[PDB]
Amino acid sequence: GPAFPGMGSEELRLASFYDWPLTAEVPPELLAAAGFFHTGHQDKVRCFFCYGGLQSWKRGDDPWTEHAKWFPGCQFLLRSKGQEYINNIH
Ligand SMILES: CN[C@@H](C)C(=O)N[C@@H]1C=CC[C@H]2SC(C)(C)[C@@H](C(=O)Nc3cc(C)nn3-c3ccccc3)N2C1=O
Ligand SMILES: [Zn+2]
Repeated sequence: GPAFPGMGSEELRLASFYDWPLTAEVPPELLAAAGFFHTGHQDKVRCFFCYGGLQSWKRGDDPWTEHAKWFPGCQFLLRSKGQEYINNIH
């Protein structure tokens, strides 16, 4: 199961970005779609399922791509995007 079941709702994850510092550079809609919620600190986010933490976001970073780069074992990512997608990013 998920590391943090309470952030399994996409709606709740998106709500967590109300004070995201990088709205234009990396959209909260995309981050939340990709399983991430804002911690509230700087630009640190975390996946509800694998608990993986990503910070230091650059403009145009794609949340799903970064999810697969760093946490390719995540089952939420596998379920959502498929193995071929993860394989191609590596
Ligand atoms: C350029 N695009 C960025 C999204 C990126 O590649 N991210 C970092 C690239 C350098 C190192 C990797 S290792 C990592 C997957 C664990 C992650 C990272 O450095 N995370 C981290 C380290 C520490 C001491 N805390 N956190 C962290 C980040 C976010 C939430 C909670 C904890 N990380 C990154 O977040
Ligand atoms: Zn994950």
